[PDB]
Amino acid sequence: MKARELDVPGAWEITPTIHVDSRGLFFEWLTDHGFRAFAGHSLDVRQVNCSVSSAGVLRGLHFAQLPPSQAKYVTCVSGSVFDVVVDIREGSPTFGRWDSVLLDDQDRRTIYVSEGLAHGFLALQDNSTVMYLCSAEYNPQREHTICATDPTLAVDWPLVDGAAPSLSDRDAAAPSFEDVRASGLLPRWEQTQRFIGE
Amino acid sequence: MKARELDVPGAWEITPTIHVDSRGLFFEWLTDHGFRAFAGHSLDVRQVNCSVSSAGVLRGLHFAQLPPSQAKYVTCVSGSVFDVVVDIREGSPTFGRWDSVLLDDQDRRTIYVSEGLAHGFLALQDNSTVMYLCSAEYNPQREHTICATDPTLAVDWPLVDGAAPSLSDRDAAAPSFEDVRASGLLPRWEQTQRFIGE
Ligand SMILES: Cc1cn([C@H]2C[C@H](O)[C@@H](COP(=O)(O)OP(=O)(O)O[C@H]3O[C@@H](C)[C@H](O)[C@@H](O)[C@H]3O)O2)c(=O)[nH]c1=O
Ligand SMILES: Cc1cn([C@H]2C[C@H](O)[C@@H](COP(=O)(O)OP(=O)(O)O[C@H]3O[C@@H](C)[C@H](O)[C@@H](O)[C@H]3O)O2)c(=O)[nH]c1=O
Repeated sequence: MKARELDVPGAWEITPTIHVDSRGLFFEWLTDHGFRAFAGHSLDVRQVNCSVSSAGVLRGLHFAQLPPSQAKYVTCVSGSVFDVVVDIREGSPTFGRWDSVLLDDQDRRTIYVSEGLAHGFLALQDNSTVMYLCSAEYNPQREHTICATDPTLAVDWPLVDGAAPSLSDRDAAAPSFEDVRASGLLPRWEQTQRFIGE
Repeated sequence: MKARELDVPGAWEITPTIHVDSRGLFFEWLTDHGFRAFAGHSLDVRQVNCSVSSAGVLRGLHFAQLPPSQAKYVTCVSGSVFDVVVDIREGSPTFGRWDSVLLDDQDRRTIYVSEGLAHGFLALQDNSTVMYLCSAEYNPQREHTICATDPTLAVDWPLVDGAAPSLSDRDAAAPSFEDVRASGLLPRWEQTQRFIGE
């Protein structure tokens, strides 16, 4: 496996070694040794989630308050999604910036999203299945949303086909980035570095 | 999430709570609290593997020498597979017996296979994708095979079109159950008992 840090520090694109034969294929999606090699610690898998989405569905932008927040190791096992990470860590040299990766069933790449980042994706095909390992169990009181189409964040969603994305009631009602900043819920860059440092 | 122990003790069929909405669906595949509730301890996820198989491909029968062997939390995220667990624990009250779970992208069930059991599946459709969480990283020295079509184990594989299974060179060369019994590589029942007890 190869791991490339994104333009948003603390997020990485992972490339698997896919072993192909006449039967189909095989890959190691995560290994403890492989994960430690880029992250500097083991991933404490406390939950694993799965979602299936039709074309044009946008889920996000989601984060978990620090501490302990929720790191996510995310991949697409059918179809394809345009996946985005946003630096919402107040004080970060890259605060308010975002990066993206294409997660699909062809190249079978992965994004690791460390603690205190925001994350979302737009499904590009019907029946796009996403699985993700989580560093913390579901905590709906500590998990929050930011409007995925926030004009300050200005995420360049490749809308299908420029048509508005289809959102949950939750995500459609998501507050502006401005409002989330006023709430005090965003993690601090210093806090997040210290936390991962420990 | 509901767990039903199979006729082979130490293997469970897990049924998800599937949350359907306008977008598609979401489910919590593993939670720490849910896993502990049936297994009695937390799953130490040290590796996660993915395979994709064409119809009639059989992968198995596979096991890992105890200790620590390798527990597996297995699900099918596209297509469908007939998944089998075999009690290979010498001294077990159910030694030599097997049970099965239908893993597919419809009911989205999971089988948990504890340490010291054998496991395999037969793919029932093309593009069938199986993902499994592992309690131990790949150990080629301590991972072993048993012929999937062994006459004593007599596993009733629902052969696709009645045709012979498509096997890897490793699985096609797998020794008979007899040979494995003589080898000393099988775990003992009370050995698995105290290992999982601890
Ligand atoms: C996130 C989550 C949702 N649910 C349930 C509640 C709802 O009935 C259903 C859908 O919930 P939603 O919050 O709308 O799921 P979603 O698929 O929009 O949320 C996910 O989006 C990703 C982009 C983020 O990276 C994830 O952290 C997560 O927030 O799933 C859980 O049971 N456990 C969970 O951990
Ligand atoms: C199991 C495993 C295999 N491999 C390698 C060896 C091969 O090049 C390629 C495919 O290996 P195979 O042994 O043919 O994979 P397989 O899909 O036949 O093996 C799997 O079958 C399941 C039924 C068992 O429960 C698992 O424990 C595992 O053994 O991947 C790994 O690299 N890591 C692993 O953890």
